[PDB]
Amino acid sequence: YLAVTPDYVPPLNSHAFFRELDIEVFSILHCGLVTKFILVVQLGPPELLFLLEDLSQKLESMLTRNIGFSHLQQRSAQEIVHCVFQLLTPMCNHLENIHNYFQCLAAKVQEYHIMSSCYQRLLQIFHGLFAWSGFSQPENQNLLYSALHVLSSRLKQSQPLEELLSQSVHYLQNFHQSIPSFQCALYLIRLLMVILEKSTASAQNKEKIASLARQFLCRVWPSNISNDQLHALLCIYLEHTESILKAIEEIAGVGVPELINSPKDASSSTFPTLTRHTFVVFFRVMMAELEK
Repeated sequence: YLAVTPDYVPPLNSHAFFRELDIEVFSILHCGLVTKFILVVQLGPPELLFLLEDLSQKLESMLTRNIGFSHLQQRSAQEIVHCVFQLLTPMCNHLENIHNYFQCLAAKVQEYHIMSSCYQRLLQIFHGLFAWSGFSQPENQNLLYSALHVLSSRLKQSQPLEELLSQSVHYLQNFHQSIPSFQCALYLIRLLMVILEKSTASAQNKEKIASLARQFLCRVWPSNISNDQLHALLCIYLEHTESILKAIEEIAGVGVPELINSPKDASSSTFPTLTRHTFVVFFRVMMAELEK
């Protein structure tokens, strides 16, 4: 009905018109996820996307105008972060199920996008929770330790903080092969950055960030990639690589000549994300990073 209705003012930007959902609604995320294909009343992909989209919007409002969030602003930021803390266990189960769903696709279309969108929403919520200004304070370090312990225990279960981050990043980095879209990869790589920022040792942390970032750049993403997202990933790869100068030689001295020899509607063999439409992004990042 909205398509055939150009101009219409709903009686009293969906958040400004729909009734706000309470923070206790997301307690039903404990229900398991059931997918019709490639796998009582149980949670489905379209219903999971609805809950995740609302939860991601709520966190983005405060952790990262007042219409549609009036009941949310009454609660404190710490309490909402505390509320999402108990949601880690159901989201990780949802996250793992989406991981397995995409892995089983190695061997319909409409349900594919919803599943990918759910996978995008979870990483945004995961990134938003850990990338909170409150974790810099010492009072919430116990909560941060508790949140990491949930992530670490997903593989094997008073551990020291260092291995808690090491296990959590390793568990999260295991999701890279199942990433279905460029946006999810950027959220995954940015989620690793904020968690690794807590660790004091950054000698090898930059290498795993840069190695994963290069793998995302060299991956043949099915066709969708925006220049702003590509610009963000290129900055991450260049700022974290071992030799920023040597990396610029590889892209400019190897990738660009390959693009020239390739036909007009093609891409570089070493960097499939580098095409004639994305050269401006690659050129702008390399020049700006070289100047820095």
